[PDB]
Amino acid sequence: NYLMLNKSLCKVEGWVVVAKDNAIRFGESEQIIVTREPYVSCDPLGCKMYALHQGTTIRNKHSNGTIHDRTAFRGLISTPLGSPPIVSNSDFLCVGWSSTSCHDGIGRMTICVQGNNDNATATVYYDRRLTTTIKTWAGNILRTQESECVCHNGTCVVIMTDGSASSQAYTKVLYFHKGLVIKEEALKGSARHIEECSCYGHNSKVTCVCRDNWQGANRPVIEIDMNAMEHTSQYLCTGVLTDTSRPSDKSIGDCNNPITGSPGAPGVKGFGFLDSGNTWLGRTISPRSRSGFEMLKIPNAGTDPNSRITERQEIVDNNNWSGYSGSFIDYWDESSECYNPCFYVELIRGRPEEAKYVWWTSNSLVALCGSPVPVGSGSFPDGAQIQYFS
Amino acid sequence: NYLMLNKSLCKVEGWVVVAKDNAIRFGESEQIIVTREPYVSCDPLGCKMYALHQGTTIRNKHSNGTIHDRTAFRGLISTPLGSPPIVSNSDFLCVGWSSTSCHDGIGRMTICVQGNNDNATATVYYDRRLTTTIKTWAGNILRTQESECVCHNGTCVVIMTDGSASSQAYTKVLYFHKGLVIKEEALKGSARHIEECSCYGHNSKVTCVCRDNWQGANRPVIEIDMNAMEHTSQYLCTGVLTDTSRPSDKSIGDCNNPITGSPGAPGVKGFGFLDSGNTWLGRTISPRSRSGFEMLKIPNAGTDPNSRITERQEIVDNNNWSGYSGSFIDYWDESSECYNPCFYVELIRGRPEEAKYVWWTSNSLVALCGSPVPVGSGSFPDGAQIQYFS
Amino acid sequence: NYLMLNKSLCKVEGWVVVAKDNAIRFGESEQIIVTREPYVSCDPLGCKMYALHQGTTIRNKHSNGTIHDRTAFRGLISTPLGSPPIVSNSDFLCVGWSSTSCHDGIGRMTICVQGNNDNATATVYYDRRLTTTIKTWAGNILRTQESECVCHNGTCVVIMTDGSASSQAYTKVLYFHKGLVIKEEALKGSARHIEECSCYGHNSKVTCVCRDNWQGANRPVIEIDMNAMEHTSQYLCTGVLTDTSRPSDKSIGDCNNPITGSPGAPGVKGFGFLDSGNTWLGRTISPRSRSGFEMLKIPNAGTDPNSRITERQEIVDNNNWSGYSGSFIDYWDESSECYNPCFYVELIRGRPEEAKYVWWTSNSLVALCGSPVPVGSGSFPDGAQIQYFS
Amino acid sequence: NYLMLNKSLCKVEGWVVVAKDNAIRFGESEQIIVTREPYVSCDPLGCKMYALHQGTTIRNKHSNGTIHDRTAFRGLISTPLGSPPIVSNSDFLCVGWSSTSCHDGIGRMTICVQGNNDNATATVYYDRRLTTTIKTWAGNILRTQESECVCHNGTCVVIMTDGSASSQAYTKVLYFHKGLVIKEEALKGSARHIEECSCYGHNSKVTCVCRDNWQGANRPVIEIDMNAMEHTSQYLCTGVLTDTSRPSDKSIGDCNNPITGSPGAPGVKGFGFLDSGNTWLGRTISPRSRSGFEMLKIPNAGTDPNSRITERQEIVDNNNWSGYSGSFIDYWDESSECYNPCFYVELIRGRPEEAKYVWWTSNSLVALCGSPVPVGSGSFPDGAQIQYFS
Ligand SMILES: *[C@@H]1O[C@H](CO)[C@@H](O[C@@H]2O[C@H](CO)[C@@H](O[C@@H]3O[C@H](CO)[C@@H](O)[C@H](O)[C@@H]3O)[C@H](O)[C@H]2NC(C)=O)[C@H](O)[C@H]1NC(C)=O
Ligand SMILES: *[C@@H]1O[C@H](CO)[C@@H](O[C@@H]2O[C@H](CO)[C@@H](O[C@@H]3O[C@H](CO)[C@@H](O)[C@H](O)[C@@H]3O)[C@H](O)[C@H]2NC(C)=O)[C@H](O)[C@H]1NC(C)=O
Ligand SMILES: *[C@@H]1O[C@H](CO)[C@@H](O[C@@H]2O[C@H](CO)[C@@H](O[C@@H]3O[C@H](CO)[C@@H](O)[C@H](O)[C@@H]3O)[C@H](O)[C@H]2NC(C)=O)[C@H](O)[C@H]1NC(C)=O
Ligand SMILES: *[C@@H]1O[C@H](CO)[C@@H](O[C@@H]2O[C@H](CO)[C@@H](O[C@@H]3O[C@H](CO)[C@@H](O)[C@H](O)[C@@H]3O)[C@H](O)[C@H]2NC(C)=O)[C@H](O)[C@H]1NC(C)=O
Ligand SMILES: *[C@@H]1O[C@H](CO)[C@@H](O[C@@H]2O[C@H](CO)[C@@H](O)[C@H](O)[C@H]2NC(C)=O)[C@H](O)[C@H]1NC(C)=O
Ligand SMILES: *[C@@H]1O[C@H](CO)[C@@H](O[C@@H]2O[C@H](CO)[C@@H](O)[C@H](O)[C@H]2NC(C)=O)[C@H](O)[C@H]1NC(C)=O
Ligand SMILES: *[C@@H]1O[C@H](CO)[C@@H](O[C@@H]2O[C@H](CO)[C@@H](O)[C@H](O)[C@H]2NC(C)=O)[C@H](O)[C@H]1NC(C)=O
Ligand SMILES: *[C@@H]1O[C@H](CO)[C@@H](O[C@@H]2O[C@H](CO)[C@@H](O)[C@H](O)[C@H]2NC(C)=O)[C@H](O)[C@H]1NC(C)=O
Ligand SMILES: *[C@@H]1O[C@H](CO)[C@@H](O)[C@H](O)[C@H]1NC(C)=O
Ligand SMILES: *[C@@H]1O[C@H](CO)[C@@H](O)[C@H](O)[C@H]1NC(C)=O
Ligand SMILES: *[C@@H]1O[C@H](CO)[C@@H](O)[C@H](O)[C@H]1NC(C)=O
Ligand SMILES: *[C@@H]1O[C@H](CO)[C@@H](O)[C@H](O)[C@H]1NC(C)=O
Ligand SMILES: [Ca+2]
Ligand SMILES: [Ca+2]
Ligand SMILES: [Ca+2]
Ligand SMILES: [Ca+2]
Repeated sequence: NYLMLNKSLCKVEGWVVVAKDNAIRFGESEQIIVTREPYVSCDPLGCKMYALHQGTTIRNKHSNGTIHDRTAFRGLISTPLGSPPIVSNSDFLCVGWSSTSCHDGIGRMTICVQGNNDNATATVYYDRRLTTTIKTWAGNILRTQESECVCHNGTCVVIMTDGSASSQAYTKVLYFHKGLVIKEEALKGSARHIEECSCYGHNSKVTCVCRDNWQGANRPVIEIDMNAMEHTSQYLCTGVLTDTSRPSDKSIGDCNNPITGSPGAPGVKGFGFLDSGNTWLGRTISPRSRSGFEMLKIPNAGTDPNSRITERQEIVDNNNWSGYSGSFIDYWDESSECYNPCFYVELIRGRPEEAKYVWWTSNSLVALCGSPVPVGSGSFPDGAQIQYFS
Repeated sequence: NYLMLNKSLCKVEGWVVVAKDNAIRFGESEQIIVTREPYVSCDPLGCKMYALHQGTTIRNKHSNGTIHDRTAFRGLISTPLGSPPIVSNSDFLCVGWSSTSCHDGIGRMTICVQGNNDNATATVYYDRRLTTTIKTWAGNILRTQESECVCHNGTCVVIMTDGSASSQAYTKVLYFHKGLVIKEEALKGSARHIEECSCYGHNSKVTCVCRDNWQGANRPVIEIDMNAMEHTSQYLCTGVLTDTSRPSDKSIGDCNNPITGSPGAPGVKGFGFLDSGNTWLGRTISPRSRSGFEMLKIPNAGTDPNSRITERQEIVDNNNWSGYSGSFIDYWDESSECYNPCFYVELIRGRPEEAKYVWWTSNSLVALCGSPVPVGSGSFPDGAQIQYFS
Repeated sequence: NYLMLNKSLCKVEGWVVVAKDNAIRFGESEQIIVTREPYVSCDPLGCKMYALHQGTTIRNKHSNGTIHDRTAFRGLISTPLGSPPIVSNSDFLCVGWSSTSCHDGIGRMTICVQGNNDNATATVYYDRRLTTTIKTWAGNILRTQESECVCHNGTCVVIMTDGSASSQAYTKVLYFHKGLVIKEEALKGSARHIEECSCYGHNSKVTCVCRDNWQGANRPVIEIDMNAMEHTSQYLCTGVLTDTSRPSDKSIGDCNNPITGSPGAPGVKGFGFLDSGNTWLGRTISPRSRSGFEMLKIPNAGTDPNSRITERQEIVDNNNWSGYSGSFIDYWDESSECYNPCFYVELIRGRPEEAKYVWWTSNSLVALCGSPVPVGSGSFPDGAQIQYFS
Repeated sequence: NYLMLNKSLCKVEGWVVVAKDNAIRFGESEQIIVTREPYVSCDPLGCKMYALHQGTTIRNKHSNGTIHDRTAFRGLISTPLGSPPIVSNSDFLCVGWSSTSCHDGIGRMTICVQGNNDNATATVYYDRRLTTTIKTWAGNILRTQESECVCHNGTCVVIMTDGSASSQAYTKVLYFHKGLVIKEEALKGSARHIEECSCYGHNSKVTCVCRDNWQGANRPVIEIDMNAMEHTSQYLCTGVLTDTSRPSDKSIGDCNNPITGSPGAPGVKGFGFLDSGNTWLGRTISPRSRSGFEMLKIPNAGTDPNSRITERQEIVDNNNWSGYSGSFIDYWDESSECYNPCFYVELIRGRPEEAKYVWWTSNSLVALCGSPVPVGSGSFPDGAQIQYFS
């Protein structure tokens, strides 16, 4: 029962919300675990939310200082999709401050990167048993996707990066079988820098839309052949820029070089589904800040430098905070002939953006799946009144 | 193992309480989720309470404002029947502000209606996977039963309404198979307006007792043939009025036209079991307010304009608040030769009725099943001391 | 896989603690459910604690007034044995203020008595489905064991009582199959009054040690043949008195008449294991108050008027509160050739006895099983500091 | 499916963290159970943390006085590995103040020692059913490992001790089958005193590294043949001392006699893996206090008096508290050809060491597994700010 990527993406005309944990709202009183860098991953038995906890809850004095990204008190938890995370409903999967996870159809592989910045090590699990470790190869924050990896025929592909965040680093494409590395490739192609890939599978291939944190306001793309276990990379061709921060959209994009001009923040994790006319990219509404979120239908964004937005759907309005976003698919819906594209938006509350109200930072989550038919509208922000926490 | 509606209703002489969550009482200190519009639905593995949460608990500053019916922070939860809802024991099923759910004997279908009032969309799930979406067709609050739907031979029937609440609207009878629409019927019959149907199955048919929110203090009834997948509608014939608000009972009712005179509130969700002499209707004791609850045995209420109350059983006394009520049956009790009629009463505490004490509104729940033999008596109100919350 | 009572009691030389929930201690801060009248019942999959909740937790303003025995906000919960009861780990089984439960080897039967004092009704469940109801027959607090019933060859025997607590009442011995009454017997024998029987099975028979609340400080005994479904009753023969309150022990007891002289309280639920020389009775250390608890080995207590205490084991010292006590056995330990006698002690804290400290009453629990070999010693009281709650 | 110890230890070059419950941090607000003497034990279905609870949570007035080691309110809980212990996720296994537990591949055996110091009794369970009891044989605190026992071919070996803590006591090696004692051996060999053995299995043998609390700063070792069910004992040969407190390391150790000079505390539970060149011992960084923790690779520490540290890995820095430590292995990882050595460190917060801040004592936990390949670095202390609790 190894998953075989034998389906194409469903056509998508709009997006509906399938889950929203309202974690910060509940967290005003209930013991909600402080998290960030969340994602969603499915398997034959259902779907779960994944997130890096901070070893504390929100209404807890230890929530002070949770703006920090790497501590010894972080780890990966999974909780039932739609539920906010508390101790009672959360599985503590591994220890670390960077992660990915995916199910090959038989067992789940999970990865936590832990340790000091200059001497970190990835811990790899298969079926909840430690199977391998991978030491840092560049000596500067070994790190991975912060969203689910993708499997085919027993092999799961994972993108990892080690080295400087602001200049040339060392990215590797890793192929796993039962939590053991069976092949590695140093990054190839024209992508200058790779961070936090959001991946999805389709017809024996995996496509990753990533984050250039060095030079690019256009997102790098990695293309993987899962039968040959080979990859290449480039940038999205469209002049419509989907990283944050970003300059204004160009009439003509660049398939092979990063587009510079990024006023402030070097990047944010994002995603995209590349399928000719059925192509959709996500992006924060603000080109400066992690606020708002919109889905853009941009036909041939992955092949056409002159491609343009043809449809748009607001998910979170610009008066509300967003954050990371990534792709996921239920690959085990045997009742559908295609893979329905889904995604999540991390809704970051607290610091740095709300530093005058609270001393913590944490997120809630909203998850969306595609519809082949025109749907309605609505905005789905975090929903908490931050002043309640002050 | 598709459910076949091959049984008649059990004879009922009285009602006993099978579950009572005492949610508001517990909610004085424990983290009870704020809910409204609850119901009960069973399947081969047991029965669960369903309810629309408000994305907060009661002892939480976000409980302020929960009188509101439609927000982006609402969704459907199921919790074990008899237990009050907390995060730890609640399944967050979908996002939205109107719902129904039912099990066909193999998989459960659930529906959440979400989005803005003028552009809402129903999200339909089967076995917890998103299967279809249904966009608003009238552009005014697409909405459904707020109690369980009913299945037969793999097909589940759902009543939905879109349009004005106070005048003519557009009601459709929807037939689902594995969460896919296989047939739709625009409302037929003499029912002028349809809201919040409470349905039950019997001998390959489904009977729905609904809420006219436009003109009628007498409840509309929908009759469905589940083999032919056709319906018609009318009103209850009895002059005994079971909506709220309502004028006094008439000596002669009207099978085909609504009975007007409703002093205040246009309606409340209610239910009834129509079975000749074995006919029972529920109603609030007050004809003005959602307070008290009584079961009335009214022989041939569905066929006889001159039908009268012959027996009565107080469930909640008139000094205590009630609310919505609806039907449910355990269709998988293979040890009984008949379907035993059951129902729930929503026990609404807080606003608007207790606005001087608290800023929230939420409910607890009591559930009753029939007995073929004379039973005892007792009143089962919410039980909380509202001033404890002030 | 119906349970067959085909084993004799194990020999018992001493008692060891197998579970202690420390519910009141935990309840100083955690949301522990207010309970009383607890017991323990096993089945093929494990053992659980059962108790009548009060529809509130201890650190909750609704805990005020929980000295009351019968409200509409009570019900039966089961929780894993050894754990204190909270919402997250508790199964809410039925609604009512008196109960019993037992597993026949295939399904569990449970009973809750609910309603007003003058018009109460027992709700009977089998495999969590409502199967029958039993209306009051005497019109004064229909009531049952408050500990587990016992099954043999698909038939479960239950002792119930209806009528005056202080004079002649109407006790019936009920035989159930799959939650349906298949035989009833009005009380027979010389037992004058029967309350709260503690029963256990052995070699196709069930023995119940009960509570005379009218005249007797000696405990009535009911003897049942489970194949013939017939019973008789008498009193324990020993002059050692095991009810509370009680006068001093007599040198000669009375097998057929109650022994009077009870200074204050008319009775307390208790238990005993009758097995010739292997005979053990439990009793509060105080003959006036529900404080302390001791196990007494009294050879032939059930047949010999001159029988005497030969061994003693303190379970709870006299400086600590006890309460109800009852029997249970793991009838599904296929690895043992005999049935090992077990029991529980209800450890009542709060009112009336601690009325100057707190406004509530609730219990914790300690459970003991026998050992055929001499064991050690230790006292196992509730353990809470009541002043912490003031 | 009885476990057969048919594998050797994996080679270990370094250690990675597989779990960290952050219990004290969470316990600032969430209802974390007060514990001490924790360990980890696995079985075919996963791994769980085990610990002796104190019958209270941290933010509970009953946490005052939890420095005490033996009360009637202690017991064993198991919780999912990686999670901090709360009531909702914890299994209350038995009552007592000393314990061990292990799975034979078919059922789990667990042991709790309970009762008064001069008359204690071990309660033995198999598959959660009480199977045997073992009365004290020396009359002074009957006690056992405080970490998992080890099974082979249906037989599980347990080390127990009864008598004086500061002079000659009576240690027995117990062999269990399905929770029944099938063989016992009085301690043999040159080990003068035995406390709190940390055991692991390999090639039909079990090796225990223990605690001499009488004379030795070098740790006693017990060697068991699981087929013959015979043992012997000695000391570690290395002059590198791994108990606490301890004098400085000697150039030459003693395989057969304890090394004295211990300035203060008579001992702490510790562990070691003895495998020639692949030999690793754990130890607190401080030779006086339970602070810090390091793993030392000491080739032939078990056979060579002149053996020396060749590699070192800091787990918890010396500015942070540690405590007990013990071994565990996942014996059911059929995908690995060897048994991977794992261990846990008890991270004790509160009294006596932090008596000026808080009135309680409790621990959090960190668990490590070996890697055959060089790994990174990082310190994993408890992480709580003790002043938050004051
Ligand atoms: C959350 O944590 C931060 C950081 O610990 C807390 O802010 C800090 O508050 C302390 C006072 O308790 C400040 O200490 C002072 O620092 C100055 C130098 O800046 C020194 O001269 C004083 O003698 C004193 O030690 C500290 O500056 C301040 N840190 C920052 C970055 O502002 C904060 O109070 C915590 N929040 C809560 C709710 O506890
Ligand atoms: C629950 O939410 C309601 C609504 O926010 C709270 O009531 C509101 O309280 C604020 C004061 O904090 C009032 O604001 C004032 O409004 C007047 C105009 O009406 C303006 O002139 C003042 O300068 C001030 O802004 C507001 O009127 C009031 N709203 C209503 C409808 O009464 C309520 O306090 C909240 N409850 C709790 C317990 O927090
Ligand atoms: C727990 O509940 C009891 C009962 O409600 C509370 O005791 C009661 O306290 C009220 C005051 O709030 C007393 O009311 C007074 O009654 C006298 C007549 O006795 C009347 O003349 C006064 O005008 C006033 O209404 C009431 O007597 C008293 N009941 C008893 C039996 O003492 C108690 O305060 C509650 N505990 C907590 C912690 O809230
Ligand atoms: C945690 O428990 C300890 C022990 O009960 C508490 O410390 C104790 O505090 C009481 C006062 O409430 C002290 O009682 C006094 O004892 C002296 C003799 O030493 C006597 O002359 C006085 O009349 C009074 O009874 C007691 O000494 C003290 N015990 C110790 C060992 O210091 C402590 O307060 C508790 N912590 C909390 C937060 O409640
Ligand atoms: C899916 O994976 C299996 C296992 O690797 C592949 O089967 C192997 O194919 C290689 C050639 O590439 C053979 O040398 C092996 O003998 C095969 N192993 C087994 C167990 O049959 C299979 O080809 C893969 N599928 C695809 C489409 O590449
Ligand atoms: C229950 O549902 C099944 C599936 O639709 C029905 O069987 C079908 O009947 C139609 C005619 O109405 C045939 O054309 C199909 O070939 C049948 N399908 C199968 C798979 O047999 C069945 O008739 C329904 N039962 C009732 C009483 O209507
Ligand atoms: C256990 O219960 C079964 C079911 O009642 C008993 O079997 C029945 O015995 C009666 C006579 O007493 C027969 O008339 C029935 O035909 C039997 N039923 C079946 C299904 O075989 C059985 O005898 C009981 N065991 C004991 C020891 O009394
Ligand atoms: C594993 O345990 C079994 C059960 O004790 C051993 O099999 C027994 O061996 C003894 C001799 O030592 C025989 O007398 C018994 O007849 C055997 N019992 C069974 C059920 O076969 C087995 O030898 C043990 N394995 C090892 C390696 O010692
Ligand atoms: C409903 O929302 C969609 C966005 O999903 C939008 O394109 C459409 O125009 C809206 N329909 C109406 C009638 O406003
Ligand atoms: C018991 O209650 C029922 C209602 O279910 C009522 O009809 C009946 O008269 C009552 N019986 C008595 C004796 O009061
Ligand atoms: C141990 O306790 C038992 C009670 O179970 C008692 O009978 C026995 O005398 C005690 N033994 C000692 C040595 O005190
Ligand atoms: C990484 O940590 C290990 C300890 O596990 C240490 O031996 C090694 O020298 C470190 N590597 C670097 C590059 O600091
Ligand atoms: Ca960038
Ligand atoms: Ca109406
Ligand atoms: Ca009596
Ligand atoms: Ca020592």
